[PDB]
Amino acid sequence: YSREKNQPKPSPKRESGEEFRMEKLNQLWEKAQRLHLPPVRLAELHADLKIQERDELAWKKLKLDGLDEDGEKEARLIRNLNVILAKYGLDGKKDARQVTSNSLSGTQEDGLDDPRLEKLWHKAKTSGKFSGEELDKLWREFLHHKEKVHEYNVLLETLSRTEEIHENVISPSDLSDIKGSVLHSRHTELKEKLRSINQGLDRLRRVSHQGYSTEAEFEEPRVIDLWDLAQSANLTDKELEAFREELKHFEAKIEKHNHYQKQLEIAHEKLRHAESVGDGERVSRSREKHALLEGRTKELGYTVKKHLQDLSGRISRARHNEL
Repeated sequence: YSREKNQPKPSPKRESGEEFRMEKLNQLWEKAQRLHLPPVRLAELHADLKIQERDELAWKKLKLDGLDEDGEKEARLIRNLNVILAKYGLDGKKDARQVTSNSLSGTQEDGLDDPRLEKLWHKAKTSGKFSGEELDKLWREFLHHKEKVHEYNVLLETLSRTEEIHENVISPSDLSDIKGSVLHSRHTELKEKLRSINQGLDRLRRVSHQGYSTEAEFEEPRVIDLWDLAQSANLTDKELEAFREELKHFEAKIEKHNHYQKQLEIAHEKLRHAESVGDGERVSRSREKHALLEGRTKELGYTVKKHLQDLSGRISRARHNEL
């Protein structure tokens, strides 16, 4: 006899009401309504709002027809908009975007003149034999640092004056006696990137004084490099084509390993932490692709290793049998 077969199926819904025809009048009205205001204020308010809608509407229309000359119309709608806003306190503060960007330097220093330069250049050139590609690279970043550092500095020092200009000469002021608001973020940013670059160059120094040769046979220290140049190592079409395809597969393999390596670490952290969520949702798939990626990662490394010993003990000489 027991049969609580719930036949009924409750499914009630609410009912909206577009009192206006604009997101503005909507968000606004709804806002005020949520804020709750006196009956007199609501009445006079709602009315005023209506008048505004009539003005803006009639405005856009007249604008399309081309009648707003004195511009007093658009100015009245805008003036009333801000006025009413600032009045009820619905104004607040509008933002302002501004940018000009820049990109032009070139520069061109001598070379090994200032001891600061010859110091490092000779440091590596002698500390080992970093003469040519190693030294060239050092310079790539060394001179690149000189131009980028004094360039950014010139910019920060350029804007710094962009406050006490007078087509004459800046007045006593480390950073133009400002009221703290502008130029602050510009000079700060300049110091952030320039200081960061400064630290970078400092590392370069420690590299030449500490980054001395030690170990390297995974990335592209000398291997992938010797292979890349191998093209100039007096080769032959056949031997080449073979070395080309082989390399492509290699460079592609190692490269991928690197990509999966970084993504693996990032995912690993996000995962390990995702497991602490305390619920279990993406832990499954996460752990899946996680272990998987790790697997292909290790396998890749092993591959690069084998191919490394081979391609290496092979490249050299480079007989006619392709090799």
